[PDB]
Amino acid sequence: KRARVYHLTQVNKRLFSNIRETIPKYQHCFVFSVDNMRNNYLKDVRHELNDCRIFFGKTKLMARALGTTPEEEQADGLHRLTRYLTGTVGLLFTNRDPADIESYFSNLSQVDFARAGTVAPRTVTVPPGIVYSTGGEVPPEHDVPVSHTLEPELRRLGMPVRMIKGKVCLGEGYTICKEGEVLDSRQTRLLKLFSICLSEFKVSLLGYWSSASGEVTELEAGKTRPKREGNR
Repeated sequence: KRARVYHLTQVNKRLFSNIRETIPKYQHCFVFSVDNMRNNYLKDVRHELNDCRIFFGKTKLMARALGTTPEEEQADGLHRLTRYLTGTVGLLFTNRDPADIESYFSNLSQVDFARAGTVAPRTVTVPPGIVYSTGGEVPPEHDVPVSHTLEPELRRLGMPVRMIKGKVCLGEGYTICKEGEVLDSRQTRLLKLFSICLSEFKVSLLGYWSSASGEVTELEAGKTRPKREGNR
């Protein structure tokens, strides 16, 4: 019979240390917030910014790596940068000019199918009459009628569509979702069926610390964002 520590020791045979190793090597550390971060997108950002180091882990861990107080900070003034570390954020260490970083992320975007829980960025309404395969997302002349395969599926999901002259038809139109509404599983299913991508990957720079000054430069997105409250 063995003590738990024996068990733990045999099993015992990362982010915090990597961040601390990285701090001395870069002119700037940015905090960024992200919408619709996906593994592939992070890999692509890392590859394109191959001269930068990007961290995206537990926020509490990243904050402690940097140091949240003047006593614990790993570089002069760095504790003030930790004030941004709330919600879905990451760190970006770089020797690039801040305008270059701003330029890169202002143009960076990609779209995906929204998942349940996401807030709809816009209202989506399928127009009356013949139902097209993207439900009006694409102009009709560029689209094709929706497959009759989907007609009972569409009805199961709440759309009052009918069969008219061999084509799926509405009859006002049908609103799948309204702007600012939280999407549920039924709605995200309907959106995916029409190939409508309501989810957009987007990075916002909140602010950055600079080694040259030991000061934090606050950017617009960082101004109205809630700040970190110390845990201890």
